[PDB]
Amino acid sequence: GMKSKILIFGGTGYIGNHMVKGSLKLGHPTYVFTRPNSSKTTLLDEFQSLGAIIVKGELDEHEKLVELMKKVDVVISALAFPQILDQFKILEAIKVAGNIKRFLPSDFGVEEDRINALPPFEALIERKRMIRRAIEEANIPYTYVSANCFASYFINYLLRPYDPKDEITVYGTGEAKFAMNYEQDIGLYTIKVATDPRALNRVVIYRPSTNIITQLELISRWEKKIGKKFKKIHVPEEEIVALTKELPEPENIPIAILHCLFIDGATMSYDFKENDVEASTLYPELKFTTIDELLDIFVHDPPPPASAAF
Ligand SMILES: NC(=O)C1=CN([C@@H]2O[C@H](COP(=O)(O)OP(=O)(O)OC[C@H]3O[C@@H](n4cnc5c(N)ncnc54)[C@H](OP(=O)(O)O)[C@@H]3O)[C@@H](O)[C@H]2O)C=CC1
Repeated sequence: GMKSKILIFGGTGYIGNHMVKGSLKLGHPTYVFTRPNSSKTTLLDEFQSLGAIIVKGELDEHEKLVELMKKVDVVISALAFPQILDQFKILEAIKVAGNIKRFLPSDFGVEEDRINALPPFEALIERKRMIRRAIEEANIPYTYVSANCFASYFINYLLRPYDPKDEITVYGTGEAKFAMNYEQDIGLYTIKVATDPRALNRVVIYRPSTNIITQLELISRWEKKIGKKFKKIHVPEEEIVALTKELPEPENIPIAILHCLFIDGATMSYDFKENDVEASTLYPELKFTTIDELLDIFVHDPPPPASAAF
């Protein structure tokens, strides 16, 4: 009906698939752009059975992109770090088509315009800032989503729940706060804000009050959930910093990210600005899965671990 048509790049991705599923659940005609040689064949079949329109192609196909843009209203990019500047290909098509009502670039993490990180990671988020500046320069309607930490991703990373080891690594003092959200919810809320006028040309942050915690508190709550105690092994902050200067790329990137999220506490180091929009306050019919509910999911049916591409 009146539902805006949504085009998603990287829809077969770790976070992208939750955006495709959320879009279809909400009744939006959904277009998924995917490479001709992608191995996400079974996933695409699932998307298709759910009503998605699959479009195979390369980002280098400028004409194809423009013709596709003319058929949709909203564009969401969930491309990975290695492809951040390749989003300029998407932006160029958006500009030529001229009918796009909202563009959401691939942010979905820290709020890069108000925080800084160690060189390995700083260089990467600067690429995301470059996309934002180009969007603003061209007056393209947008929504910048700071999703904070992907919960399943980092619960797996920090707790290694599938590992019967008796020790757990703690980065720094472990007292830094961070916010983490369930991937499925990040996907659903992202589709919602993409058409919500309250999110037009604004920074939307996902920071539900039930999802703020420290490494030490997460470990304590997990121990209670499974009835086991762990020996906490700390890696001093000055030690983490050294690694980012010697460990080569891409090995030093994850380390730099860990420092940003869990030592500097970048997702919780600032107060909201006048024009910021915290998403959990937007829809009374919805709510973010809480940390306790997340731990229950890991007890009953834990999702597999993942490693981002760098
Ligand atoms: N906040 C957090 O905790 C985290 C944030 N992130 C962020 O989420 C966003 C997406 O990350 P993530 O979901 O891990 O991305 P993925 O690594 O899952 O990649 C997304 C999609 O990109 C497409 N793709 C891969 N390589 C290429 C290429 N060479 N050319 C064109 N398309 C390509 C693939 O789709 P196909 O095969 O269909 O072409 C792929 O499924 C990023 O901005 C990332 O920084 C990610 C992890 C954690």
